[PDB]
Amino acid sequence: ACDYTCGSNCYSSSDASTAQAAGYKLHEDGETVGSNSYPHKYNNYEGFDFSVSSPYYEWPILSSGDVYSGGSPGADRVVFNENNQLAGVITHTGASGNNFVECT
Ligand SMILES: Nc1nc2c(ncn2[C@@H]2O[C@H](CO)[C@@H](O)[C@H]2OP(=O)(O)O)c(=O)[nH]1
Ligand SMILES: [Ca+2]
Ligand SMILES: [Ca+2]
Repeated sequence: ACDYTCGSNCYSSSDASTAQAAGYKLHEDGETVGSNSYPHKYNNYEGFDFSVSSPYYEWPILSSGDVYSGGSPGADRVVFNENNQLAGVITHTGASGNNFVECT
C-alpha cells in the first residue's frame, strides 16, 4: 500500500524521508540545484492546512526512488519546515496550471 499517492505515483514514508533529508541538508548548507533552484521557500498560496509551523520549503520527490540532483523536477514535492518536520506531500498532477493539490 502507498503512504502517499500523487496521481499515479506511489510513495512510502521512507521515500518522503529520504527526499526530505536531501533537501534539508541543502537548505542548511545554503545551496540549491536545478534551474528552478531547489529547495526554495513554499508560500502556501493554496492554503493547505499544514499542522506544523512555517517557514515551509519545497523539494522534488521523484517517482523513480532516486534523489533529486538537478534535472527535471517532475510534478511531486515534499514540503518541510525549519525544524526538519514534514509538512506534507503535494503535486502538480490533477491541478490547474502551476497550482498544487495534496497527495492522498
Ligand atoms: N503553486 C505554488 N507555487 C509556489 C508556492 N510557493 C512558491 N511557489 C513558486 O511560485 C511560482 C508560481 O507557481 C513558481 O515559481 C513556484 O515555484 P515552483 O514552480 O518551483 O514550485 C506555493 O505556495 N504555491
Ligand atoms: Ca519507493
Ligand atoms: Ca534507483
